[PDB]
Amino acid sequence: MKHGILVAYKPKGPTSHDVVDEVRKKLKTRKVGHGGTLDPFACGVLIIGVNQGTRILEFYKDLKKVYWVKMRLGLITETFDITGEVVEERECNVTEEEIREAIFSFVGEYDQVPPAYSAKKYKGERLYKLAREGKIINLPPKRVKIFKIWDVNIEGRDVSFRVEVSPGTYIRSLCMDIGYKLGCGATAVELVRESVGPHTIEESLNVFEAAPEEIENRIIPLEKCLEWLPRVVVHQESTKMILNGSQIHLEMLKEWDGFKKGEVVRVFNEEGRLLALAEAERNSSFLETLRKHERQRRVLTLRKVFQT
Ligand SMILES: [Mg+2]
Repeated sequence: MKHGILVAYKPKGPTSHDVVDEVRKKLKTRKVGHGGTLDPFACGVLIIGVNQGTRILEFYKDLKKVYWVKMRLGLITETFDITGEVVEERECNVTEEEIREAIFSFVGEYDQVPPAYSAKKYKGERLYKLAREGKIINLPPKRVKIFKIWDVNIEGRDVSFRVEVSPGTYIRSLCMDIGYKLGCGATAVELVRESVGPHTIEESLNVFEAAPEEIENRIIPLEKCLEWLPRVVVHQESTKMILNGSQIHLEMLKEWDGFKKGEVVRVFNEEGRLLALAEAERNSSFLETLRKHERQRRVLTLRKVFQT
């Protein structure tokens, strides 16, 4: 039984659940999951958890995401994307300097709301305006972070660029907001998630067109997951008691990696096996002080044990 993370590529068309169903179908395993959905009209990286590997999906959903988008100026649909019913089409005639100025104006954080806008009375603009101001109660705004925007390319009414954003941010919403800044609305016509954390689309695999062996042989084992995050290794001998309960104490450790208090670290054994994930009860620099003193207290508190 393999345990790990699978870097899948979702083609434009199918839903994220469809991808999980395909993987589930070919692997014939016991557990398959996903983290951080991708709209049907978009394509790109979709993290897939397999068996015990699903237990660490939350960490992947926290990673940053990088998208490459293409929006049409002067077009407004119901869903804010081409697959949406055209509800309005204004006229745009702004300069490339006005566009760029608007685009790069969103770098930072701004509280956005889900894509609404209807063609009905008291539901088009005005509603969008109020929601945005945090005045509508059924549409609470969310605080998002637009880390950086680059590779902007203005070709007529259509413009494209790349953005590194925090999870939970709607790319469709970002376009529309930019579209209103210019004063003529905008709609997403193309969307590709190029990366999630260090996992890239070039690295991804199309499970739909992949043979079972391919998919299986392509999972990243737990030992290789969560590459970032400090790693501490405990003497082999402590493998069993850790796999059961048992917190980790000073004398049980063999190799640090440097960590702060509340930080989370990966617990390996001498054989290279990932035993668990734990939270640091102490600093790290303070360990030398716990030693030098016959004091051997708890140093790491068990968070997730991988009883594989
Ligand atoms: Mg689901």
